Amino acid sequence: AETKIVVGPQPFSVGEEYPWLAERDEDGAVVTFTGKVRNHNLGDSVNALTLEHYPGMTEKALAEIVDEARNRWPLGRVTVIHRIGELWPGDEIVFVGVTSAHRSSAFEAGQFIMDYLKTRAPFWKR
Amino acid sequence: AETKIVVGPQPFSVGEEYPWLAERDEDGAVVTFTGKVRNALTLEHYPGMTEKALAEIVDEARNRWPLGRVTVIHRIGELWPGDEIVFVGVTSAHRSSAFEAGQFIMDYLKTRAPFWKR
Ligand code: NA
Repeated sequence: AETKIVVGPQPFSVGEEYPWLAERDEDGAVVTFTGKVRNHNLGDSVNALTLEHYPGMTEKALAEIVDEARNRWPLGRVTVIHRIGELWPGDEIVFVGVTSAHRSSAFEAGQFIMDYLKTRAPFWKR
Repeated sequence: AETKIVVGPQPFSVGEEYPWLAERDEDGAVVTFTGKVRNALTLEHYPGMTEKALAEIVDEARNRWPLGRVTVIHRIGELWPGDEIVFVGVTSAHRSSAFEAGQFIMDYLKTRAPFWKR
């Protein structure tokens, strides 16, 4: 069961990520989450969200969240992508994909990974 | 917000369905589920009534959670291992809303919807 972890400034495309994620026949249940910049992430009028990461450490922390999810649920392929840089309301900034034999596992793991990425993975906002 | 409901034998592509599901800025959280076939399973449905039933299950979801766009697609006909047979796409501005609604639609679609094996 492969894991893909990428962090960078470029737009990602779910259509380009999904086929790898869902490739394996034994991965019968496929869950994705895409998170975009909200208008509440700003709240005032529109200036940009600027996100920075810590090269190496951010990806490590993401890797460790996925490992932890794999200790709790029987997961197949997992992808975690996080965009950084200057971002605006409506931009796709995070993608988590998880597979499993059971849908419950995929749903619960997908949520676990997002929850922990939001509270543990080191990013700096401004 | 709009609801897309499709039932038919044709393959779907998540990459083709996703941009519509995810178009609106207010729809800042996008959850999808895809179920695959785990010889030739033939899946049948109740023409008319199952589409109506999918529409009803989504409407009930909208009563419980603040959703934006939603897509439910289910395949019928001949199907083989590894074929993607069901796609449920739910959006919200809020993660727990979209995850709970996605799960609610799937549960009711695996225990109550009128699809069956021939
Ligand atoms: Na967008």
